[PDB]
Amino acid sequence: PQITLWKRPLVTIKIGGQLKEALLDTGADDTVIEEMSLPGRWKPKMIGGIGGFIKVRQYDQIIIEIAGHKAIGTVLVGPTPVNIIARNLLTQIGATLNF
Amino acid sequence: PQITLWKRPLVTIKIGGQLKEALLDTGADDTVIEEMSLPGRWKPKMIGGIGGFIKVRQYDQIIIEIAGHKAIGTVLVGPTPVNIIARNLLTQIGATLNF
Ligand SMILES: O=C1N(Cc2ccc(CO)cc2)[C@H](Cc2ccccc2)[C@H](O)[C@@H](O)[C@@H](Cc2ccccc2)N1Cc1ccc(CO)cc1
Repeated sequence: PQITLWKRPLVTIKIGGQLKEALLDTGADDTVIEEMSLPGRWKPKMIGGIGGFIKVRQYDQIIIEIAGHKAIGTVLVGPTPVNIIARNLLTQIGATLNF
Repeated sequence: PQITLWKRPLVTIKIGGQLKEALLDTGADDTVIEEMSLPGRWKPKMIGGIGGFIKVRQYDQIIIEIAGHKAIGTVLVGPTPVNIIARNLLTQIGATLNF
């Protein structure tokens, strides 16, 4: 689809079989999700935002459906008010910005 | 243009006669710019992201030229580590997400 920005660009995602709401965010590099259980090992990762840096958990090759499109890639787990789908997965489902 | 997301969508802007680099971010509500002077009245505001909250000055009716596209609206000024062009001005320039 085409998504205007008068409202937050919120979509449904499916992960570990659960439907969740998420934000499409072109300012973030790697997807970040609220605490949940994910399979396999994780690795530490530093992410910087508006207030500074934080430590989160990095999981690789996680399967996720975004607005009905299939993606597999890195998901970070850490403290956020909402799930953030970032450039890493937005590129996999062919999203681009247009103006 | 059409902006792919293989890399940070960085664009050149002009604000208060100054040229700057800024990030186009569909995930933010309000535009945030690194400390600078702007004319007019302003009110205090707190904004919060990954890493915490920061104090900003909120200026209204500020004009910004974004990659050659003029736009007007609210600009938050404060110690952000990156300039962020948010939905309040992305809508004005007609930007959409497409996939
Ligand atoms: O920290 C924010 N990151 C940081 C960030 C960086 C890296 C990752 C994963 O790689 C994820 C998130 C982005 C903007 C930004 C880019 C570069 C440097 C600093 C900031 C994001 O793109 C924006 O959506 C919100 C995401 C956010 C939303 C709420 C709570 C936590 C996370 N922010 C915070 C923000 C809040 C208000 C406004 C003004 O409305 C602007 C920014």
